[PDB]
Amino acid sequence: AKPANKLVIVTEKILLKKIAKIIDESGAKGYTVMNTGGKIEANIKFEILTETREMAEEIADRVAVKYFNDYAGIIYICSAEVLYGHTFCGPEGCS
Amino acid sequence: AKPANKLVIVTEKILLKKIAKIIDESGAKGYTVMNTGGKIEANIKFEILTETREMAEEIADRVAVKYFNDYAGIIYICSAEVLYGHTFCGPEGCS
Amino acid sequence: AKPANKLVIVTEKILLKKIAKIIDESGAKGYTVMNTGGKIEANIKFEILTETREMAEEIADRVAVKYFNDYAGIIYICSAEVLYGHTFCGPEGCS
Repeated sequence: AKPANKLVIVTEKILLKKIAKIIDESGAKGYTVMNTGGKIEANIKFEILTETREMAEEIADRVAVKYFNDYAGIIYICSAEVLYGHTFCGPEGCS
Repeated sequence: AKPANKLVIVTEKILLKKIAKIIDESGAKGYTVMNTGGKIEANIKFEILTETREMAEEIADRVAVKYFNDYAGIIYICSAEVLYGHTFCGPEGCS
Repeated sequence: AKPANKLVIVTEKILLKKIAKIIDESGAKGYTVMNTGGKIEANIKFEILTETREMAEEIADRVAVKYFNDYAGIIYICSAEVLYGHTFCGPEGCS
């Protein structure tokens, strides 16, 4: 039972590569992405689990500052506990 | 860090327009929708962030009463904090 | 307002049937599944609401032990309250 912060980013489809690049540079182990609708126009949704709150805010602050003046989008955070995940918890395990 | 209520509605694909219409009339700023499976048959999932609990229940109570006697579906709620989002937090920001 | 445990499983696409079969045998009422990306390669995401914590861990422990030595994936849990859902709450309702 390793606690975690689930960061969610919903925004326009064009930024996929731009946001994916930012997530990799933050220190996050991995992420999930999926095609969605919004209002209905096609857009994307990122889901990133992070060990610390600070890392989650670091990802949100950069994406918002860089693109949210021009492009539409929303970013929010949820509490979670990771039970299994080699990259997130390590070979040691989530215990 | 503006607190929010994440309302989730999973139900049959036919109701997309019917449920989308209800969400707009509730006072919710926007929503996300996506194609999913369930048991596997194709169905839809709505995700709505709301400022108050009452608004979330207002959306759930109407959709359930109107369609859940006939159609299959589930509605649940999650705690969240919106970090960035112009429509949800306003030009003032989520602070 | 019936409390629930939202179990989420993200893993490789091949295991869809293998994991779907396990979820059915656990005692979970139903589930949601959807095509997603991850890092970008195509993969799947399961979402299972469960009445007890023990049932959620039972599903996670079996899937992890059986496939997570070979295949990549992450499993985490979120708090939630089910407002409407005939299969989850019964004909009595979520109250």
